[PDB]
Amino acid sequence: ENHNGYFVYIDASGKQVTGLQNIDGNLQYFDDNGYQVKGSFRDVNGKHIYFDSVTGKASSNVDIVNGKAQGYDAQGNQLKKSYVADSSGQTYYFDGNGQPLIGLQTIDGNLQYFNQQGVQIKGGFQDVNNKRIYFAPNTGNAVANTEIINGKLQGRDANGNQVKNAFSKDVAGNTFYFDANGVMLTGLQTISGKTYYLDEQGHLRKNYAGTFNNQFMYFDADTGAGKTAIEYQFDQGLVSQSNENTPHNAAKSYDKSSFENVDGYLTADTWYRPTDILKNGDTWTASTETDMRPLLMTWWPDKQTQANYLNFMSSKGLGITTTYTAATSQKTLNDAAFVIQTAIEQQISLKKSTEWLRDAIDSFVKTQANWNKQTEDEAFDGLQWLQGGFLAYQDDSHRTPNTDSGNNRKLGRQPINIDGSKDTTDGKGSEFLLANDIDNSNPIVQAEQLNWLHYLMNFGSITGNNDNANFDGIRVDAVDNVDADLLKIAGDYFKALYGTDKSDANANKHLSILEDWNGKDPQYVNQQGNAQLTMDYTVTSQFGNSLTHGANNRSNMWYFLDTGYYLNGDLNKKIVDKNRPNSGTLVNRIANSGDTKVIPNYSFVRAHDYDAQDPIRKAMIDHGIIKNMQDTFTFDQLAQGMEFYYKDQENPSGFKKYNDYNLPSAYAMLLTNKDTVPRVYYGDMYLEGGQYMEKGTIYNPVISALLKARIKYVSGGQTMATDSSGKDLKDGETDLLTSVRFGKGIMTSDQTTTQDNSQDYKNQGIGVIVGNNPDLKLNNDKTITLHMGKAHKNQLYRALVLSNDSGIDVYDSDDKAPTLRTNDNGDLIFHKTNTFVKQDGTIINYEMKGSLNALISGYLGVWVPVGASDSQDARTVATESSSSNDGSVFHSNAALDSNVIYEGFSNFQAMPTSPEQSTNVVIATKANLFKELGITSFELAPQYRSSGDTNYGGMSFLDSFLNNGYAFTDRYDLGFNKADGNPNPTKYGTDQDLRNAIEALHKNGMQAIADWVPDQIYALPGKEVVTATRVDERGNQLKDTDFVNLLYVANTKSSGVDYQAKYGGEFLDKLREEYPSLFKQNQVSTGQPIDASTKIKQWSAKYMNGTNILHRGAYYVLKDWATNQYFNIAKTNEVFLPLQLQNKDAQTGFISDASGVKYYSISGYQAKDTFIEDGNGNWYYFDKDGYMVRSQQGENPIRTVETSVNTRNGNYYFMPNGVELRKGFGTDNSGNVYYFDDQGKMVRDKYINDDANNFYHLNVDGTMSR
Amino acid sequence: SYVADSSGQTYYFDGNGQPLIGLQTIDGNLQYFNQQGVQIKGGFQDVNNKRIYFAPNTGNAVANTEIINGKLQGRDANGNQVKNAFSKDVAGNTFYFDANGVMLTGLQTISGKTYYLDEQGHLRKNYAGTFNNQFMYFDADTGAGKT
Ligand SMILES: OC[C@H]1O[C@H](OC[C@H]2O[C@H](O[C@@H]3[C@@H](O)[C@@H](OC[C@H]4O[C@H](O[C@@H]5[C@@H](O)[C@@H](OC[C@H]6O[C@H](O)[C@H](O)[C@@H](O)[C@@H]6O)O[C@H](CO)[C@H]5O)[C@H](O)[C@@H](O)[C@@H]4O)O[C@H](CO)[C@H]3O)[C@H](O)[C@@H](O)[C@@H]2O)[C@H](O)[C@@H](O)[C@@H]1O
Ligand SMILES: OC[C@H]1O[C@H](O[C@@H]2[C@@H](O)[C@@H](OC[C@H]3O[C@H](O)[C@H](O)[C@@H](O)[C@@H]3O)O[C@H](CO)[C@H]2O)[C@H](O)[C@@H](O)[C@@H]1O
Repeated sequence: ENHNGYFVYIDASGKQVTGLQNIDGNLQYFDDNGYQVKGSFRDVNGKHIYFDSVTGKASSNVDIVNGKAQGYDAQGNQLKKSYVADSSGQTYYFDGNGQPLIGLQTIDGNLQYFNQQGVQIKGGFQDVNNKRIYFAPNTGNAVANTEIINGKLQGRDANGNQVKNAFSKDVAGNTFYFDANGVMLTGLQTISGKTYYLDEQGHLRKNYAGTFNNQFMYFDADTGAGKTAIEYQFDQGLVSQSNENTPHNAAKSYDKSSFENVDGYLTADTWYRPTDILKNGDTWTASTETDMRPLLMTWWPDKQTQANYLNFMSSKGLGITTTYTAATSQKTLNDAAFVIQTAIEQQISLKKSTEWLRDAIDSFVKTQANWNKQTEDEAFDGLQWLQGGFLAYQDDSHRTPNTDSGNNRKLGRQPINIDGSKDTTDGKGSEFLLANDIDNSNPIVQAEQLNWLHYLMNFGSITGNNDNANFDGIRVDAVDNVDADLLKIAGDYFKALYGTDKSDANANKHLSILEDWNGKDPQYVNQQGNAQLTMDYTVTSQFGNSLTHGANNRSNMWYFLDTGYYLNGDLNKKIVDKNRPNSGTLVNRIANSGDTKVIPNYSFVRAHDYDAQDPIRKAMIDHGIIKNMQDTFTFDQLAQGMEFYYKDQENPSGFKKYNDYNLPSAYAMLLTNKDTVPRVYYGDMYLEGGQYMEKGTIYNPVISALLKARIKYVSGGQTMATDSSGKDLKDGETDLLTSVRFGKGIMTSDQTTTQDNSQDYKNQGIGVIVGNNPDLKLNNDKTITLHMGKAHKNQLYRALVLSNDSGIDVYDSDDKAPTLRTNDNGDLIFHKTNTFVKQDGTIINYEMKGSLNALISGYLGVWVPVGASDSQDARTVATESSSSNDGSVFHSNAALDSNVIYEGFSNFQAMPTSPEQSTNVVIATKANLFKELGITSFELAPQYRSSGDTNYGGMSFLDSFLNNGYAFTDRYDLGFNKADGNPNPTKYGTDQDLRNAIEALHKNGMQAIADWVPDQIYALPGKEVVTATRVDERGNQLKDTDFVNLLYVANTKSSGVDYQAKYGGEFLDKLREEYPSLFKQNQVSTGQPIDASTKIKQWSAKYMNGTNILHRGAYYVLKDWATNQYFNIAKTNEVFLPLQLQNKDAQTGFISDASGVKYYSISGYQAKDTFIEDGNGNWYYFDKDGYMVRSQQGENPIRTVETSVNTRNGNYYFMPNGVELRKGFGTDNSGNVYYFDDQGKMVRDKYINDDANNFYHLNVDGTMSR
Repeated sequence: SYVADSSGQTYYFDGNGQPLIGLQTIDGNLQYFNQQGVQIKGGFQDVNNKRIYFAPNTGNAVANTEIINGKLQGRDANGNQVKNAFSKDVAGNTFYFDANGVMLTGLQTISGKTYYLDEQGHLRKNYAGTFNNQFMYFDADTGAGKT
């Protein structure tokens, strides 16, 4: 609290705090009056403690104590032998006695200067002694620097002496040379028999190629010394590898028998069958089919990998421990590989096992960048945040034909982009979300999704011959991440089977909702005839801004009205604005009399996936239970975190760190709004963790009352107003929102009676008053009014719910509540101070007062008419007549509004401790309870068997390890028993438990909603080889990635023996016979109808768009660098292997001939049309003819390269010895300078910066303007 | 231990001799390391949702301000944007940022105390001026106006 400009702290006790206090982990102080101290020193006990100027938090400073400076730490101890920075960012060093050092000093091996007051000189020169020394900006350490004396640059070394006949730096990082006279040199200079190039400024240029002595000259990256680049830098001549061991280690066979493989290809951890085995390191013996050995014992992709293998295996006791490099001779490495092979066979005999080796190879393989995620470009922006990035599979019939999709895989066909017309913009859908993304643009897959849909809508019929245990409707998960055809497919299915387009009674018997977050989805859904209900994020959003989020600065309640709906916000005139910038809330409620058609919708305050998952994890992070949001956690870890979350939720202080504010007030509005189907979140009713329905939340009573009141009173028209005109509040204004419903046939304030002369209205209707300001106090004059309407003149009303300083009181019946009577015009008038009387006769006192406690931060009052019958029902039944010929399914009206959906699960529930406490068992016993709260549809969690802790590569997701059912391997397994007969429940119970749960809900007149999850599937056990490109969520290639059309081992193939195999495609034939039009109707995104001619009993890559990155590497599938062809052994007519393995002679190295230089890879093949790196790290390009590209005298060294590997296409600068220039400037034959990047490519049309803070500009044609 | 290489770049090697990567706390200091294990110094960095500035020589996490669109914004040491509060920049200037995140200017009364911010938005301390038409000295400690 703030009093007279000062912070005071008032305890949980209610006591004002003085003295030193650690409050919530921060050390602070308050003087005798209780005010807090900031930017000052205080003395407590033996400590001299400074407190910060912003926060008032204890930290280090320097005080002038008496006449002298003395340093202090956070705890208030005098510091000795240390450095302290003071309030103004100045630095002292205090010695062994606590006294600050002055003058020149050597501290921790560093030279530093201190002024006469003990302050450290930083970022300037300083005349200590005869010499002048520069001291660095942040360290303050002595360093070489240059300054301008007269008009000429001069150099100063670290000792403060001027530099003569030598090179010296400046702080920025530029090197200069200064001659005998001290003067900086320029241009081309030969000193100590070596030649350096200094630019016009005098900067020494390193890694710079230029024609300097009329003959090319490359200036060293190390020292800038000019070499002629005539000497070849490759150190490996052409050598033969074959020897006495070659025929023994060669493969027994060139096929799947002798080679571990995937779709014919080989992998880094492949093992093969050699012809013979050096058993025990003694005697070569023919191999038996079980004698498999690792390919890396005998072959390597390149010398670097070979050297790394030798060093790694050496470290494990297998030979002389070695430092080998790619520069080591090939002959040496091969000899060393054999002594390791010997040692290996000895440890195989000694251990009588090869498992130890499997683990050694696996370990070694993950060490190498090409075989781990370092070549996968892990990224976390956008949806990549979930799992680290995506790979899009490609159609490549030449290399990977099993994986070809038949020209499907249209990505990002979300509703707004169903036809691809926004593919080039951000309007393209984020097709990739999680795990293996199913290709819902493929007609065959579309048919399979319909089969699954049929299976769910007839679950009970099919699995228990129980026609009462069937789901009634669906929730469509992740609409914006799949092909929008699925909506039409689902819509048309329900039309065909249930005649949902015939009547509101048919439609409303199968309530179906969409998870459709895009702000333009509502209008799409409505153009397509509302086959499923859109969400209304606009109201959920406004709850966030005005009530639910944040302790203080909240949007005004005014924003709920959306007055812009009317021209000039003319609430007097009420002219609807026919043309607006596509904005505002979906349904206006200022004066909604049901006269204008509106888009039917569901709405909510929270969800299993909204305002839950993030807070619950932030809480775990905040208490050090995990480090990252993507971090894997155990259920025990979750339970501990949950305890902090609950503690925060129920905090009597009223402050909430992770949880949402004002949930009751939010539900009061959600549950009284016209033209919406409200949805209630299990986790606002019961605690989100632990056991299902284990313990109610503090909000439960209030929400329960609102729910029951909704059945009795909520009908008719609506109005909504605020004591507020905009962002800013005038003097009297409270910003208190007043929402009213009138009764069954009453549509307006001024309507006094129904047209049909029904009397139902008189005891119906409701009044809601809500505020978002806990510190709200009314002026004494101020009156606040609820216009209950002219159909309710002089009527007695009683409170349902009233907020106060300790909680919110809930009144169950007319007798126990305060009454108040409306006037002749039908208004309930409220003042700052009120005296209400019970109908009994008792008098009650009540202030219109903002309150702050666990249940509210603001005001909440709800009022209902007294005299309500016990069985009073204000709901409207849906009519069987064909009311509309518009073609649409759902219509927003009184009937639809009479529904309430309950989202009845939480992602963070604990696993059942016993079968009796399984969610679906509990639902069956408690069905009664939900009927009486007015739930007409029960949204059950997804019932599919969780993929669990299974993880074939890449990052696991919480859906999977929390077993919530959104992550599954088998789409048709909803809790079936193991094949041995044992029970095998999901998190929610067996399949019988589910059928019982569904039946129980029908016995209590409620529907059951199936969560339809078509976007992805997790943890498929079978491997295939795909052609993959690294992409972002929309399937766009990452800008700077080498990972393009590469072969990759993915987990895409289903077991083939699961419930997907049993029930896959089975119901389609029966359906085509009975409803032919479903199978003949064309879909929009494809132009085709769904295709039931092919059944999906087993998933595989051809039906997938892609996957999250699996951490295997860009080149885990083995390839020859020289030809760029991948090794394969599937068909004996098209085998490609390294020549060693076929007992042929593999020659490897560089060899010159009259025409030029050639290169042979470790596998014995000639490099053509490919880049090659030598053992010293230099790069070369070999042209289509097989010859190294090299610059000639008088010719342009810049060459344009078009390779088989497209990503490398570009302009390169090859020197006379063929070395590609990288990360440096290169001069062409005509004097123009270009720059070439990390990978050798020319850079165009941008500014480029230097480590020394030099800037250069490169024109569009590549040249450097600088 | 820390080691700086030939080019003046810095790594930290752990108990096994392997360099640390990503966000780390060392000697009680928060620091970031790129995918190659190199230490980020003198720049912003999007680690998680938050954006954090790391100091030029220490590389330690600190509050800083950057210009987003055409308006100065404030970033704290944890990488969260600053709203309704004072925040520094690396140079040493203090600013105040309102509920909307926007830096304030001129004479401002917040939490019943009065501060003077110049045209650039710098909080002025140890500054004497006739501000409310009556003399006012702005504190050397916190910049709060006394009479
Ligand atoms: O223009 C001067 C008037 O400004 C205020 O009036 C705002 C309007 O209020 C009523 O309609 C609103 C309707 O706009 C919408 O508001 C949602 C949301 O708005 C604010 O949050 C925004 C946030 O969405 C985001 O905006 C980004 C930009 O989006 C578009 O490009 C906009 O055109 C642009 O202006 C936005 O900047 O980020 C913004 C910055 O952080 C943020 O401002 C507001 O803070 C939230 O509380 C609010 O939920 O839906 C509301 C219902 O939910 C409607 O009530 C009026 O009908 C409309 O005419 C107004 O223009 C101000 O109050 C008026 O007094 C000014 O005259
Ligand atoms: O931090 C505890 C440690 O501090 C001293 O060690 C310093 C070390 O911190 C470093 O100083 C560089 C630089 O850092 C601060 O920002 C300071 O303001 C600035 O003046 C300082 O120059 O480098 C030196 C070199 O070894 C170290 O000595 C203490 O000496 C040590 O005993 C403390 O434990």
